Amino acid sequence: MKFETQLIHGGISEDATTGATSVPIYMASTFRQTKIGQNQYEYSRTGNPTRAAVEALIATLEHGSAGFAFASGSAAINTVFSLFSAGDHIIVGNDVYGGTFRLIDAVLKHFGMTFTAVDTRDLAAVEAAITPTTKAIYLETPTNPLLHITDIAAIAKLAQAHDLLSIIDNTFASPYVQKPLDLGVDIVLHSASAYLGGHSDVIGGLVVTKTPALGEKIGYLQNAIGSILAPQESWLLQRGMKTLALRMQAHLNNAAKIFTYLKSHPAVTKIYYPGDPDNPDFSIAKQQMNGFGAMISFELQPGMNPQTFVEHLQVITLAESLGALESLIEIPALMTHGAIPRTIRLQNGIKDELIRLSVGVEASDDLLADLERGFASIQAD
Amino acid sequence: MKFETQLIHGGISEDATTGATSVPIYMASTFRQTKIGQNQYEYSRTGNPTRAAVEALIATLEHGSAGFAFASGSAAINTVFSLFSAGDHIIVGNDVYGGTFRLIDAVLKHFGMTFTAVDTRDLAAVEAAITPTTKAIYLETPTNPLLHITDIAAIAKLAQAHDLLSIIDNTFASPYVQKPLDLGVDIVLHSASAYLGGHSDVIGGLVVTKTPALGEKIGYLQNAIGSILAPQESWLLQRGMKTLALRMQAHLNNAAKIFTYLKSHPAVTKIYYPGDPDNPDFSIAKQQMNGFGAMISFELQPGMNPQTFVEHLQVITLAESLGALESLIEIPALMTHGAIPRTIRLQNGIKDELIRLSVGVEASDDLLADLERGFASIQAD
Amino acid sequence: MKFETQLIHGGISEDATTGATSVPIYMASTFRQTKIGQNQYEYSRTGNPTRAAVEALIATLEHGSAGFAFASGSAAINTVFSLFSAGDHIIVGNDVYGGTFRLIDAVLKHFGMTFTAVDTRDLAAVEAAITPTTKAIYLETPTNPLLHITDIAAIAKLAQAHDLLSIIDNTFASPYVQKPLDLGVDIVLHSASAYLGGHSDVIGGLVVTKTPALGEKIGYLQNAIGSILAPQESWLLQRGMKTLALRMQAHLNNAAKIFTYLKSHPAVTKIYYPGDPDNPDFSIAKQQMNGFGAMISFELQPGMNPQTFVEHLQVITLAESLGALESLIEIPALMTHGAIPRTIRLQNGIKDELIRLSVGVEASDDLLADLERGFASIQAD
Amino acid sequence: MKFETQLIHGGISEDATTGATSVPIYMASTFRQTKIGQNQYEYSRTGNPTRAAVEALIATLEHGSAGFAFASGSAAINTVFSLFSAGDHIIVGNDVYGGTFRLIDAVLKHFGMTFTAVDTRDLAAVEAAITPTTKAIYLETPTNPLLHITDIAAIAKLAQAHDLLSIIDNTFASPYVQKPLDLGVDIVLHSASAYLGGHSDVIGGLVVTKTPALGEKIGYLQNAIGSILAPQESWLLQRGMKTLALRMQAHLNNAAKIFTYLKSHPAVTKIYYPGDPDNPDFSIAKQQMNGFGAMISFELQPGMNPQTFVEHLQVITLAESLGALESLIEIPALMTHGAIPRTIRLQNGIKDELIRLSVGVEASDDLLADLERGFASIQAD
Ligand SMILES: Cc1ncc(COP(=O)(O)O)c(/C=N/[C@@H](CO)C(=O)O)c1O
Ligand SMILES: Cc1ncc(COP(=O)(O)O)c(/C=N/[C@@H](CO)C(=O)O)c1O
Ligand SMILES: Cc1ncc(COP(=O)(O)O)c(/C=N/[C@@H](CO)C(=O)O)c1O
Ligand SMILES: Cc1ncc(COP(=O)(O)O)c(/C=N/[C@@H](CO)C(=O)O)c1O
Repeated sequence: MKFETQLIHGGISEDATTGATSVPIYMASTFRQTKIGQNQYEYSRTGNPTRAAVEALIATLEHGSAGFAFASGSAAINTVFSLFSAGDHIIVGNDVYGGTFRLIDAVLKHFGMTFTAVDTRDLAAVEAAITPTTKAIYLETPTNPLLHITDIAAIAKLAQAHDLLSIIDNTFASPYVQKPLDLGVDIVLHSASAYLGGHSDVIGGLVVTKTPALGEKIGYLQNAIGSILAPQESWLLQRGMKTLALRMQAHLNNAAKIFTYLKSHPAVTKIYYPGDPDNPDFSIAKQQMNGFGAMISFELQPGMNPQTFVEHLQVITLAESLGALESLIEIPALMTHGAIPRTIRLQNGIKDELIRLSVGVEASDDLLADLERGFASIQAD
Repeated sequence: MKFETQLIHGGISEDATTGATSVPIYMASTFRQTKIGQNQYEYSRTGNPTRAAVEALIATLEHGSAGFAFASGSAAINTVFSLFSAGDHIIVGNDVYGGTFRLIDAVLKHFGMTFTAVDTRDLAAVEAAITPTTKAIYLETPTNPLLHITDIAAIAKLAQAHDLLSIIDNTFASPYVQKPLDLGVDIVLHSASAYLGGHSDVIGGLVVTKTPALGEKIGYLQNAIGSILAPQESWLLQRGMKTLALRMQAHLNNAAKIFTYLKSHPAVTKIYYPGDPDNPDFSIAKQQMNGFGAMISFELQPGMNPQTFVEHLQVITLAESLGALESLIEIPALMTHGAIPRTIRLQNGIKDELIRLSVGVEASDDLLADLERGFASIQAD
Repeated sequence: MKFETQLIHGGISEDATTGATSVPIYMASTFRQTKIGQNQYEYSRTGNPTRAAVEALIATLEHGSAGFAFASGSAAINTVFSLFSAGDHIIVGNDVYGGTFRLIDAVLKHFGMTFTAVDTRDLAAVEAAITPTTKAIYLETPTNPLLHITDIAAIAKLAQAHDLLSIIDNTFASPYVQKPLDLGVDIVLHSASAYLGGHSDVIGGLVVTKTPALGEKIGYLQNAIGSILAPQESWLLQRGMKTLALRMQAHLNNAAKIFTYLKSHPAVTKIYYPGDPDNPDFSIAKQQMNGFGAMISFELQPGMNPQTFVEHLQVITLAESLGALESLIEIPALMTHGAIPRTIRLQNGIKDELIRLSVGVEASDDLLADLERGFASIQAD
Repeated sequence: MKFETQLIHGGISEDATTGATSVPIYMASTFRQTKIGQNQYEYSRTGNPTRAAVEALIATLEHGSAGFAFASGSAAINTVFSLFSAGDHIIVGNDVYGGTFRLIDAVLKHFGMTFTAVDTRDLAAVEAAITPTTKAIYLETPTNPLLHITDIAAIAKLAQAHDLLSIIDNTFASPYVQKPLDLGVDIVLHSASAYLGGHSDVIGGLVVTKTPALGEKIGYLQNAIGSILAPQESWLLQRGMKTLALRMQAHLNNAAKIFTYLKSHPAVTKIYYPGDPDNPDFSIAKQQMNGFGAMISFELQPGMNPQTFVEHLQVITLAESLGALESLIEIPALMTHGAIPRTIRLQNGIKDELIRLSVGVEASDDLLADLERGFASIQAD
């Protein structure tokens, strides 16, 4: 079936017993067994029909064999790194979500894991960073918040040639835009809190593995650590995923128009956007991404107050998060990336004045009218 | 106010703005800020009114400074142990939940943490286990499934004398029965999937710390690892907790009667129960526990089949989990503790014939009649 | 099985397919049919597993044939009265909930139904009100808010002798106190928003009938009018219902003490309470009720301001509704019964000075202490 | 703001106090009052923040003054008809949903209301039916299931000239397609179970009045009869509504392709579709509808078994209901319209073999392949 049909009917989308057109929400913590060990479900944390349903869906969408739903994107990441042990070495991208930087520095390094940050746009630099004790490569593409694009297929071949896990954080793209397991990657994960839920009303994470052997290891850690996605939220997450494609098209059309409009403003000095033809990422972006994503970051002229700008928007919402129906806007350095020290932020290209815009699905004319309220307030229209 | 009043009115139990006699379920993933950094709430994972309310309530019930709600009891444990680093040594009780055994051996030991199992009923053995790298003592009391009682106040003073964190799993008792923070312990935690929820319909974990400094450390890990309790399920947990005292009184009266009845039966060779006066635990049980719990384990004569016994009950339910309104029953070696290898199980007192019974709140007469069906099926009435 | 056991296991309390210890929440609106006319469920309004479970349970608890769940007690009453046609005449008790009065006067009378209000304590006056076009007798017992007791068995015999439907609103008592169908009544109904839900967090109605024929007519109207209880709230209602006996014991015990205490206060001139032995209803109360309920109304000395009294309570909550874990208090003339005109209020016994107290399950000591802050604020303790 | 922007941000879409980007779910049945009569909310049936939010939203979308949410479409209709009295006469269309027919015949006629069914496409017949006791005109447009289009503006002018209420069931269109209040109508109502919820997972109804005087009457009846939409489902409805415009566009695009495809199949003898240019309703549809709807009904050649056809579809689901993300199909005479007697069905144009297809948003190639499987099974490809 085609992708839009899989959103509506893929995974488990029905209750086989009743024919119900929605997967029932199994709040039950436990399950009566008639003879020990022959039940399909035993304990809600270990598995239950509602969570299994959204888990089957994301596996279908990402073209993986197994999916796993977690209480948050961060918990999904924490579980995946629980594959590694003291003395393992990991290669990480140098533009990541501030919370992933926090997990690495404040938790995983205490467990004896060691990390080297690399610009994964430079595959020479990636291969140079590989050591005999290296075990995996972890990167987001496009990145949070600079939207750097990494050649996934190239990273995956590099990874295969050295017996490394390749791990792609696919949050920003979504399986509608990018299916990294189709490019050789071992593990893909999402913060479902963004596009996959899409309604600004659910926190969760998703992991999909290509092979069943790696699925058995993730599933074992999922049950062992217990950072599971609750049944109500699993159900809400699936419901929102059903409109993923319809939402994404609106998202992407609106972003294309926002980019063009942002470039028509002299108040804007720099724009980060995978669809910029001047951007040297642009060719690998058009090859591996179905569209250019709905994130855009930009700087204003050095005299211009970003706080003043974002605080004078009226449709666009000043908030953390992204991928919601409503446009969200943020200053990474004061908000989602405050967890990264300022000196490190600035070495890796996150200026204190950078603005991150998650383009919603509102009417584009209303969005542009709103953005000009922001330019007007810094004398820049 | 008194405990029962606190269940209904404590923590946050009301919406201040409207007067709503229930805390609203905040499904929102994010919050509009009017200025950056002035919001009370910024991102659902970091905090939201709904999860905050149940966190406040368990903190009041346990007489602590701060509460923290997690996707499950296992996720609470995993977060607590992320306080520690590679090379840290931890003393654990030798009778723990099978999954806590699982997490320690399969995950925590890969992070460079080391562990020594000890009968925490023998305080000299505990002190003998303390090494220069030791960082904490972790134990359940009563234990799962043998219901061994440990002198909490003694363990705390031992831990304080050597700069250790004392961590008590209070799942089997609940704050109605046992308030470890009142006996000097540093951290108390729960699988909320038992008595606190009480209705067999929610998976969750709760952690309470005495001091605000330890609270800031748990809170930071909770946000950084992200195994939060979702909003809907936090609300459901708080709702169940409101009837904790009424449920607990009923649980406890049925368990008293179940204990008397199981001793009148010659088919039962051994009974594990804190209210047993033949138990050497009995004196400490009576001193630190308000009631003897509603868990009971027992063995049948070596001829008799426990699998047959449990499969012939019709009110008591054969399943995992405990602490629900419905009586639950289980064979640990085939179920909740099959994650511990057989050699270590029998070395530590868990025979394969052992039956664990979670005494519910049904009419006691309907419960004894049901147990008589199981005895009759192995010719032993 | 005994009542407490039925609460936990009666009606439908588990999912037969998986063994889930909770009935799953079927959010689906519709159900795939394989062959037309062969599905168990077709459309969620007509029926679904979640609502069916709570309907089955209340039917067990009330000793009836069929249960029906509505969006509120008002909607339940509206559907029951849709049994009747223009020209039909109904005898009603003269102390009914203000909203039942409003339905009758504002809606049902426009449908050509006619009504005589009668003190159903006086059976001779009930018989004198029976007319050639009379079809039914409808009353609450105990009444809202004067807690008048009517002889249920006698009213049924009277109704049977003239081919009338007898309808008892059982909200204040609950099946724990009073099972009207056991006394010959044709239809029993509840505002489940009170004791049955128990947690101040669900709006709902319930109807149970004795015979299947009357059940077919109520069910037909339920589906035709469509005032159904949604699945989420059906599941929440059933979960509340499981603790009904535990909660009721507590409610009843506190209300006993509250009554004793309110008689010791000279500021209280009059007390309405079915457990009052100076009450002429007391004997029939003791014969048809299992406990005297947990409502109490009372008046202060004419100088004393009831608004002052209730506004100075700190544990008792000033609000509408009743039957919650937490104590609620209210002034009917100003609140739940302001829908009745003041002249009709006074002729039927509801003074503007009247205070109605819904006794919760807080510790009785904290409740008596709270009540004396009320008395203190009008200089009367 | 534009329609697509109002979906995301109109009505009440935020929590004012916390800035939550989703309206909180107020499960509370009641609200503490500080001084009597000064609360914004007093009782959840009478109103609560969550239901108020979706009520504001639908009022904005339909360009009306006030919105009202009910437990189902049928309950919304039942409440609107409680505006009328015994002796009142109502004019109805002759093609209505089977349940509206049932409500009229089995309930409202018992209340002394009288009805005359009329082809509302024939304005002369409408005028001919107006009597001195007539008070309203009620019709769906498009109708269920023949999709008959009525000139709404003309019907409103007719009703204005005789001081009648015009009531339009707008379920099949959705406010994205059709806004009857902009054409002079007094009341618009929906079964929100269709396109508004959009996800096959909510039952509810909506009513919107143009004037505030009519709003006060509807609101008074809503509270008095109590057929409210519960808080959980109110919130789900609103979340579904947020994607209404994105879903509708996909709906309508698929329906145009399905219509073309069905017209090229000789097995199809008659098609009912508002966008058929040979349909005499085409011009009025083009003029008053923003698109032709996503419903299609059709008949096959007299030899061909419609049951065989629909039972061989694999993406299209045989089930009641409509307006869902997934395609639904149905045979009205055996299903949604079985409540109308067969003789009356055939008099008014519903043949026993009519098929009613609710076009979903699956990929159109997958839908066309699926329809082929149905035609193949009747030897008609
Ligand atoms: C690329 C990526 N991976 C993982 C996560 C973490 O996932 P949860 O938020 O725990 O669900 C995030 C979160 N980022 C949001 C929230 O701060 C934001 O930047 O605004 C992310 O952007
Ligand atoms: C003393 C203790 N601590 C932690 C946990 C782990 O808590 P979650 O299940 O993750 O909520 C449990 C679980 N025990 C149940 C579950 O199988 C059981 O044994 O039947 C426990 O008993
Ligand atoms: C004896 C009785 N029957 C029916 C109803 C109507 O029940 P819903 O509220 O529609 O569920 C009520 C409600 N009374 C509450 C609420 O005002 C109260 O008096 O405080 C009632 O007390
Ligand atoms: C034009 C119209 N108005 C009102 C209703 C009644 O609305 P609820 O179902 O009570 O929400 C319906 C329902 N019809 C659906 C379900 O049978 C169907 O035909 O498949 C309707 O189609």
